Amino acid sequence: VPRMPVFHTRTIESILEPVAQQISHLVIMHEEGEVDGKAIPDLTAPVSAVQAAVSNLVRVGKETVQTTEDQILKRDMPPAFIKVENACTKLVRAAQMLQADPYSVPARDYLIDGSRGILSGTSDLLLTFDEAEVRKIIRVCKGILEYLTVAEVVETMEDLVTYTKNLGPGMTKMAKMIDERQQELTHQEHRVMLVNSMNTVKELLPVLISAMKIFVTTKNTKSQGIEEALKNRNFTVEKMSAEINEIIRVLQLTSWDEDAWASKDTEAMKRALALIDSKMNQAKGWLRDPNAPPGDAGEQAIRQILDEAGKAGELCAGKERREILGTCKTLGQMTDQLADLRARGQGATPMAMQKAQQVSQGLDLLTAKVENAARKLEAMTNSKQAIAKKIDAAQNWLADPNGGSEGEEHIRGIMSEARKVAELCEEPKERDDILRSLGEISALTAKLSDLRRHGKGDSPEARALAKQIATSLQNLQSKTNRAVANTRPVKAAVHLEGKIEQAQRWIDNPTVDDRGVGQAAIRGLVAEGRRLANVMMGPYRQDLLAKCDRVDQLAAQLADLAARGEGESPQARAIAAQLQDSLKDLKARMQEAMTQEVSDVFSDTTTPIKLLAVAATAPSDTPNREEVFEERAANFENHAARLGATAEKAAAVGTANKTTVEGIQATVKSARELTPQVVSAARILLRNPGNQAAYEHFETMKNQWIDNVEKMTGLVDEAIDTKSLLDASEEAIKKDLDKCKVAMANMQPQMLVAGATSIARRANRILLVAKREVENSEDPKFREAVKAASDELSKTISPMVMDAKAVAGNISDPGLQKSFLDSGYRILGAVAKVREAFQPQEPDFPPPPPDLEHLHLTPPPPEEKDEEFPEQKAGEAINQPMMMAARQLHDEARKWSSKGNDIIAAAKRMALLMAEMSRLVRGGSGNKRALIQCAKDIAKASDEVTRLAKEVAKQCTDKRIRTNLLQVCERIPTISTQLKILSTVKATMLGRTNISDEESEQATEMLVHNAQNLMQSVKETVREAEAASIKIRTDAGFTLRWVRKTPWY
Repeated sequence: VPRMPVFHTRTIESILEPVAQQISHLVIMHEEGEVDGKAIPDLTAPVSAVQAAVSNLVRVGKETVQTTEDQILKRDMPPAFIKVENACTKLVRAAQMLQADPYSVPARDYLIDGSRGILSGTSDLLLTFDEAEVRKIIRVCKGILEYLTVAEVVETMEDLVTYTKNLGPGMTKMAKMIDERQQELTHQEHRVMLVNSMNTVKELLPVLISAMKIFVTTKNTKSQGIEEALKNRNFTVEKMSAEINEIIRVLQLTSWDEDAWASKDTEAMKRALALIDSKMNQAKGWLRDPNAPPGDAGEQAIRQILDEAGKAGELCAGKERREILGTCKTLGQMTDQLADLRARGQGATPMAMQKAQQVSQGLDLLTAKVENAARKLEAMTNSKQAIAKKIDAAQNWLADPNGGSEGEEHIRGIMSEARKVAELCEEPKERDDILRSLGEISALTAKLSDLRRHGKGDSPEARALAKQIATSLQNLQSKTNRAVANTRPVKAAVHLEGKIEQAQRWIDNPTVDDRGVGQAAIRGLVAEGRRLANVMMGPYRQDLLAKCDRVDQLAAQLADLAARGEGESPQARAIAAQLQDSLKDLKARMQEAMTQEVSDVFSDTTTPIKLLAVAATAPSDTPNREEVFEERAANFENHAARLGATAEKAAAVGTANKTTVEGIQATVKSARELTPQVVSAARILLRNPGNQAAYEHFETMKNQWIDNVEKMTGLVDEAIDTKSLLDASEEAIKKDLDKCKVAMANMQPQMLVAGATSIARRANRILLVAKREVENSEDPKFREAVKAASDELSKTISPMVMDAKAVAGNISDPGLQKSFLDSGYRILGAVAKVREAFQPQEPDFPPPPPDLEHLHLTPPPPEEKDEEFPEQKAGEAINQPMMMAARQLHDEARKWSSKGNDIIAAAKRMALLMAEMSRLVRGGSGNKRALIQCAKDIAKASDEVTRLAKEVAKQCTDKRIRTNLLQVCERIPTISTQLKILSTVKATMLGRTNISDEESEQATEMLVHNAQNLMQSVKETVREAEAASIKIRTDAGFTLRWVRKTPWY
């Protein structure tokens, strides 16, 4: 064994960095001898630099084993002191033997083996320190989980002040321990998970204190809301403990998070199940009354459930999945069959009644098929995570602690999570492997447990079975994680811009055989089609579903066509000009449909919250005390879910990049969980008015909710770009005013307030849209124009409240209609002034000037430069997705010109190097010097990109894209230095000296995932750099040349 060279911290970044530089000298001069110049000079000098850093490190560790009391430190530090102090001598011995004879051939095996021991050994030593460092935090977090468990056990005010007095100092120490950690990590995304997870611990601290204030007031003076009180603390203590466990999950990370996928897709099931339950009332309603009309708020509701369940299914399973989408088409055709015969014939016959009842029977059964899938997918995560937590502590039992009292809870405790994964995982076949591997372990554990109570243990039979278990425990553990992974992961699709490129790769180029899903991007677009169609009406449905159907037709024109081998030929050239321009017009209609969808939905933002306050805030009931409030709270949920839903919609359909889409998501997730807690708070705190908590704690939960909804509208506009947004809101205010202008004499009571309600929150919301762009950009001139038309908006909004509110009790015409329509077009003009603000105020559009070059009667330089790269140069052995990443970078880079833009140059070079490197991973067997220099060129080449990426950002004047550029390129230096070290590790490897086939294949997969992160990260930096060069202000430091490439140049 050898599990991993880890580069995850800053302390560990600067020690492994220089160490690979040391062995680098030793590695190139090694191969040099074999080919022609057998010349291995005084190796004492370079070996003195190595010993320098290695000695400083073993001194700290030897002192640690005599002072820390942790035994895992005791069983893992010696091994770290082992290959390090042994391998350092091995190479030191070649310094002395090659001194006499520089040709010692057996010493060449001594040189490559000791060099692998510098990396193996130094790594292992730095992880043993870091693992204990984390354990300090893990023990403290475990301490938090235990104290929350005793939360509901506390009953009195006196005991609450004591509880706050112990959980307060404890939360403040976990605060500081988390702060030390992120400041030290290397992976920018792990810092984002830690900060976000703690931020939720912080928003949950109010909620905890306010839930214990309700429990005391409810135990001394008990009111109808005793049940709900237990429920408010329960939503806090569960969410709090779920965040603590997540934090502990992040803290033990080396590569990236596979488990992240699991709990995120589990979260997708959650918000899909809530959307479905919100419209199951409209679903049954339509099926009940034989002919309670069509396609209106009825048919649309049932078809919406089948689309939302359709999403669940595609991220569900394999055979189980074929039943979810299988039951969607069976209930899909059946629900529309009742929409054909009952809408046309309109005849409620014995069949139409028994068929519509077989549709609802299935709709609820399909609710149970998605629910059981959500129970499992979540239960598969929870069972896996609790194992990883107990594996390291339970391992301190199998390795000879002759006297394991409660260590019995580790195996058996872990064994429990084993059979859970058996039943929870379908596909009865690997379920059987889980149970047979469980029962053979179960017998082996019974052998030792019997021997423990009788004595023995320190004997040849007791030890052979003690080691036989530990080895078959990791085989049961890998089979357990092969239960969650082998079975049901369909991978990556988050945002549109990436999905467009993901599908553009497999389509425009038969570069097939990497089973991720660009073909599920196609599937992703079909999904974004169905949902956007069912929440809208007639004409739109025809044009939108035209695109969707044509996308499947032209895309399938590849599945069966060029899969056998046709096309770059006229067939592929035909789908490439139509599929490429179809998705262009598909996303265009999707975003134009969303833009209008987000204008009409988020208008109000704030209607429910107030309507809940006049109820319990407003006692002295004349109508039905409850009934009125209870149906008003039903209007708060129904509309809150409508905002929630509308929100991820825009999340998965706009320009939100990799970080904004995941934001909106978690925004809606906390929001949907808090939506019931808002209504639940009103119950207890508005049944009995007058209490102190009645308006205190009710206002506290209200605020915590608006805190998520304020941030909602924020993340939402960072995706559907202002310019377009304003159009949909513009035309929609105009048509909502004209509806009030015609309603002007006839029906007026509240048809005028409704018209005064729209312009109210509509124009006030455009004032928010503007105030954001202003604080989101410098640009002195632009900042003025926008604030200029913003001042003409407010000066119009006020007078429109007065003019139209006096028309309530309507007077003549020369006073009502002419006064509010003179101020009415004052709105359409102040708003049109805001529009001119966003459209380039620099020289207008009269520049058509043709050059009519007439001559009769009787040049350009750039021409020379740009490279290309091979396909099928040398690779028929194993995995070359490294070349697939190299082609992803070049295909984007070549789009632009090279001169006057070293960023573009450096990037093209970075793909060429990555190509060479993809050929040196299988062959080589002597090409070690070349692999070393290859990663030194990409490292220096990435230093160029990062230098100029930092500069471009400094000159751009649009905070959003500025911080998004800096961030996406800020992880380039760390990712490139990680490629230098991981390249020197493979340098010494790919040999014949005790070639561990798993260690050479493991170093390959880390040099591959580390090369994927890099080529994908520079690709992104180029696009974000080009966008940043659009807004460069009058005094701009500098501007690079950005021009596209055709036969022009």
